[PDB]
Amino acid sequence: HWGYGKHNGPEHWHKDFPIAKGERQSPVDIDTHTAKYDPSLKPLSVSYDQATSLRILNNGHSFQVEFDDSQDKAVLKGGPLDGTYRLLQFHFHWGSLDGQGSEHTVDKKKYAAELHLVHWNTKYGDVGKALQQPDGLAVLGIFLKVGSAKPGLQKVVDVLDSIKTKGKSADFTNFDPRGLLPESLDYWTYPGSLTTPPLAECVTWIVLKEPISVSSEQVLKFRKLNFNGEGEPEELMVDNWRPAQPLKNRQIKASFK
Ligand SMILES: COC(=O)c1cc(S(N)(=O)=O)c(SC2CCCCC2)cc1Cl
Ligand SMILES: [Zn+2]
Repeated sequence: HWGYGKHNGPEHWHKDFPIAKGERQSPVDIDTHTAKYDPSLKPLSVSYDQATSLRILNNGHSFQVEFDDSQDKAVLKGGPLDGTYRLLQFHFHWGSLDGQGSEHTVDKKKYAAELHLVHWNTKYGDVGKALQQPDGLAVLGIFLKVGSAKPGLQKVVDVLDSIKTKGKSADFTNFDPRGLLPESLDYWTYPGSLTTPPLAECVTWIVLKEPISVSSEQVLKFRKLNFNGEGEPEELMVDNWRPAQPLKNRQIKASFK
């Protein structure tokens, strides 16, 4: 029963998940002037050469490209991380209009959408155990702006009409997430949480500075998805983003400048 509407949206989540008002919630606004360059941070290692996408899916909140995470194929390491984090799935957050949609903001700027590639720390064995640890998950976040198309996104947009509705999936083998990355791996990082219930405070966030471009047609296909199942009053899947939360006692670190 939680979602993105007036009566079940982000302002209400704390009734079922009191950690919504915790000390390390996400997303946040990234004030770029205040983030400090940390010369001790390592370049991100994004090793996606052997990624096995299995499936794409309409979870009723967003859609997700899943991966086989039963072996170290697609992994994230370095940057702020200790150890190895296996890619589980990616999904997006986006707006009803191009001036909203991202979860993180940059100097209060909202982007049209935000891609999250979710990884879990292999030291904990499985994602359910990683959710219970302060360093269980690492989420790589990538902003999307509307301008030219992103050719590596097209295979995802073209299947969305087959998952219009919540609980639909389809094969999605051989999708290469390297196609969704911007040129630069410069990033901000801070300790936070899931941005959806249960809002567990288990995430090291790594937010890339460089957005990717997607076309207006591509994002229009995201906005044709539905939050409902096959069979209820139709409500378009838009504005499935949590606003920025209090930074509290946290420092955002920059990998550059
Ligand atoms: C609209 O947002 C979502 O649909 C969503 C958003 C998140 S986020 N923003 O990463 O907190 C997760 S993370 C989830 C992935 C499966 C393993 C446990 C954590 C999964 C989902 Cl499925
Ligand atoms: Zn997300």
